[PDB]
Amino acid sequence: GTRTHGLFKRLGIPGPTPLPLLGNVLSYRQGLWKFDTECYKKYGKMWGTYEGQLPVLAITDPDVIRTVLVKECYSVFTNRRSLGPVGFMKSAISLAEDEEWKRIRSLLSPTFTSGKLKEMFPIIAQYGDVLVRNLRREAEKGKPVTLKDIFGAYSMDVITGTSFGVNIDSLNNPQDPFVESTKKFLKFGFLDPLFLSIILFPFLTPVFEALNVSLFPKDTINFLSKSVNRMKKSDFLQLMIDSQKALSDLELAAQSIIFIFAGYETTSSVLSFTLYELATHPDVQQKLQKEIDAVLPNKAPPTYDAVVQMEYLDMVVNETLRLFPVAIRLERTCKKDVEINGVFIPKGSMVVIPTYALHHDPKYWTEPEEFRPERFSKKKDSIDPYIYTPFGTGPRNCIGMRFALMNMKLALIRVLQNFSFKPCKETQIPLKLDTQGLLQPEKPIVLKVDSRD
Ligand code: HEM
Repeated sequence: GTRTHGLFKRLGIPGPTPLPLLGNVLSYRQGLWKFDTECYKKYGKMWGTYEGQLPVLAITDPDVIRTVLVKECYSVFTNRRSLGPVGFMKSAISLAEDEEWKRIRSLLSPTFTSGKLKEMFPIIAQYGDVLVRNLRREAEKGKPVTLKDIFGAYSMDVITGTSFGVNIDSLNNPQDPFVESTKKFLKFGFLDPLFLSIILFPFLTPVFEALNVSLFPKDTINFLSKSVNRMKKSDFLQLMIDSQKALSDLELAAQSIIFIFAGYETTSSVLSFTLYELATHPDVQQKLQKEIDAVLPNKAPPTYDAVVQMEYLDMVVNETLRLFPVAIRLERTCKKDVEINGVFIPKGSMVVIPTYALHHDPKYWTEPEEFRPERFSKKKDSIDPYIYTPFGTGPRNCIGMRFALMNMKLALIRVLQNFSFKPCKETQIPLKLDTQGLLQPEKPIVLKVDSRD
């Protein structure tokens, strides 16, 4: 297993020497965020690695990133990582490819406009009541609060409510079938010999597909797919039903499932990261509460234009996503041979935009390890959209981005209206990141939560 391991050597592209069969995969064990940053430091603008035999080209030049993510998205860099064994979930928008992706993305676009988001605002804001009640019971407990329990439950509640209109109280119904099924999405493929064998030996994917082996939790997929069909007999779901070029009843089920998959852990982790930064920066937290109280005096309920016009809240969310871009990197496959900034790259190679590394780059951000929301003041020069990519850029960016920001802002408004967050002896400071999957802390974020009354 070395046939491709001379590619970058031959092209002159720097990078860490791969091992036979494994490639550079052993360097993932410290975390992809750490590997990308150390490679950037060591090799510069562009470096090559191998996932088994698969060549991987990382690029950090904003102009080359623009060509990959926008200019040649339809012609060359249309799809992400080559598809693992996923069964009918291949129809999910995030896993679909080429013409099928273009159609599905186009059918779902009316669902994610800013106009539809303004309509669904009351359906989203209503989950703030449960959130505050849950956190109150934990705050009035006089003990540190494990944030991920509170905000994981909120993240699940909102994405499921906006999906199906079912108001589950995740935190208070641990044995609800929706709750237990969805939690299987956490730690997606952690140390699983199946995921690793797929990465090293991508030719095994059609074998596992033929055996009904899926990277997803089968029992979760089946429950959610069957749950979708029974409700159609009797919302994101309602928008897709009305749109029925057709969106088949299996394609529609794939979207319902993938929205929950994409929005659940991401929103939860970012929320918890945000409150860590506010607990460790009281002055930021107090400035934000000052702005919230000036817009919504006497804990007034949030409205749409009030959320959109909170500048410092927007800066705080953006600075949190700079420090903690939970997807770590963007990935595209060369569906044919392509020249990328003078480099001839073979068909099937992967191109990586190392979001985390570029977000912590001292060449673009002064004091890059510091939490400074003022970076995102609209008075300052615009932020290069190819350096700052927590949601990606171009035709294949995060379709739920607007919704995810709105959800997180509504959560942060309601808890900060009622509570203050400070560290305790059990708080890990500095926070250390995990080494697997989406960005999350090595130890669960715990904080002291005090009510403002
Ligand atoms: C803070 C929370 C979230 C973060 C950080 C996030 C981040 C991302 C990122 C980085 C991508 C990859 C885009 C690219 O490759 O350029 C992505 C894709 C996607 N996200 Fe999100 N996302 C979040 C919440 C959501 C939510 C709530 C939804 C669903 C409503 C969602 C649905 C998707 C979908 C469907 C894609 C695939 C897009 C496609 O291939 O057409 N995300 N997200």
